[PDB]
Amino acid sequence: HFNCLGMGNRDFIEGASGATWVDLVLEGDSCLTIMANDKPTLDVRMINIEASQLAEVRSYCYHASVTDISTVARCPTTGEAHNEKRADSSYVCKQGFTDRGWGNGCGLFGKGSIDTCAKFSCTSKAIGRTIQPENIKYEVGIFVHGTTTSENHGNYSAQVGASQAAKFTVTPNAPSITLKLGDYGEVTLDCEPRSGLNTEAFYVMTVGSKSFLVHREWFHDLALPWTSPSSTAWRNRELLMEFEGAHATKQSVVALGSQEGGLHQALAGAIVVEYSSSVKLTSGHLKCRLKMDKLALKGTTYGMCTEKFSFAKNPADTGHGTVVIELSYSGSDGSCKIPIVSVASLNDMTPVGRLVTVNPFVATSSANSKVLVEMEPPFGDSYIVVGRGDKQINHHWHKAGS
Repeated sequence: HFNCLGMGNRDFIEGASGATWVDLVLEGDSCLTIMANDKPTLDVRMINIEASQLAEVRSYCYHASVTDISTVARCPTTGEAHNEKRADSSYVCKQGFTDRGWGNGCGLFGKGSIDTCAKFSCTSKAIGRTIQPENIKYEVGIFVHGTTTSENHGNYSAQVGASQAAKFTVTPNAPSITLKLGDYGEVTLDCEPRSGLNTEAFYVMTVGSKSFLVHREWFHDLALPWTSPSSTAWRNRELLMEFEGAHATKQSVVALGSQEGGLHQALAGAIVVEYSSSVKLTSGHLKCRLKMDKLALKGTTYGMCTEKFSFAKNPADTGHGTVVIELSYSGSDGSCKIPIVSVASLNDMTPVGRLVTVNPFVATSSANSKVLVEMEPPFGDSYIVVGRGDKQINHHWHKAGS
């Protein structure tokens, strides 16, 4: 998806009268149509963002498993108990004391030392990763509103074969690019990619099948056990475990409940990203300058088409205050310019609309060729009028207000 027709989110920019630069902000779910006097109309849209080489930072356990409990006890005054599970890193251990006497195995009375261990296993974890900024790629599409049909308007191969479209990537290393556009000229797009998706504010956090963009702030004060690529064991395991009251030589150890639910109140509540060895997202923005001084019109030279047109597709509402039609030209004198205006009444044929497809034309000498035309009609009732004199055709159009 590289141009605007059919997109549900669309914005219209009026380039200044005679300006050589145009500032843009490309919304990742949107499309810009830029119009300016004496210039062909352009669509530009941010297609997606891409980051490839993600480093790992830290993982959090939100559901722990407590298994294989064991206690070593000692009689009062005989020293500190040492449980040998302390030589095993997957065990968490805590010292303690219990009441001891003749009734539970000791010859003296008083506090006897105990050492209780339990195995800590992680059952499900949220793993966070980092994007280095040198590895973000913005995919951007550009389209110039030349001759198109209903079928090929969104076909990328057709439009790039007619030199009317380009997909290109901008990176922090290559923030500018010039593309040629056939006899329409060229445009240069100068972007700001490191200040588009600020990779220093965020982590990518994979939870099960999905991943998210999370504030590093929130990711750091997660009161959960954690690991990192180089660490030997889970750390701070104890905030998912309860050492229960010790009695003689026994002590119970349980895990707390899963925090899986409590992790989904956050991330509600966060930007989803597609993750498959490389992270893809369409949400986001890119700030660009578009240079248009070497962009010029093609057409103007040509004569007007002489023969009758017909409506190959009746006008349809595009959803953004414009209507799109497809014409069929019965004539053979192409290449010729299409006579198409928007009039408010058929007796007062003063033009009142405005063409989005500026300078629409039939490119070929073949008869019954099809041309698509996008127009911005005035509010209320109007007519789309194609052709002159007895070759003329019209279609009523209504554009509602509210």
